[PDB]
Amino acid sequence: VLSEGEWQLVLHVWAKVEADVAGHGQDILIRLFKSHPETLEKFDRCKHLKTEAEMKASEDLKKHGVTVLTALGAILKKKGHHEAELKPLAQSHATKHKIPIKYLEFISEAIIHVLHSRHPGDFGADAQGAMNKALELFRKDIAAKYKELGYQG
Ligand code: HEM
Repeated sequence: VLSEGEWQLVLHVWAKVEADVAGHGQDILIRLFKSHPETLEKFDRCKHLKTEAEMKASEDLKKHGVTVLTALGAILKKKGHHEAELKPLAQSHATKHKIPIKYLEFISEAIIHVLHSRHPGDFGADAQGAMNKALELFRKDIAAKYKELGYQG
């Protein structure tokens, strides 16, 4: 359980993300794909991309960054009361996309990296620790639902 103050730090920096969801989503996915290229294999429409400029020009990558950040922002705004939001996401990521928890760790790392890079004044130690706790809670809860669905990833 995060404190109310921790949730407010999470949501304060998330408002900054919402000023340009697509640009943030591009930076986060490009960071993920650069730092962990095996993750790029999961995206059929993006897996041929080679350079940073190609990734920034990609309409498919830009759309998918928005898909991810829209779902995650709704989850964060539930302040841990996210079972109904995780249920469809666990469903598809366990049984169709087959996204192991370690890949969710990689993308959480990329999110933290981009938020620190773009919003350092709203992402000091207090806010980083809160965001870390929020993403850890997301990964804990979705791992439990993965297993309920028969997926040990
Ligand atoms: C914060 C973590 C994530 C969130 C909130 C998220 C959210 C979503 C949403 C809402 C969709 C579309 C609906 C669906 O299929 O469930 C989606 C699709 C997908 N996700 Fe995730 N995702 C996350 C992490 C990841 C990661 C780390 C990977 C792979 C490394 C991944 C792989 C995919 C793939 C392959 C699709 C299908 C894309 C397509 O064919 O259009 N997801 N994700």
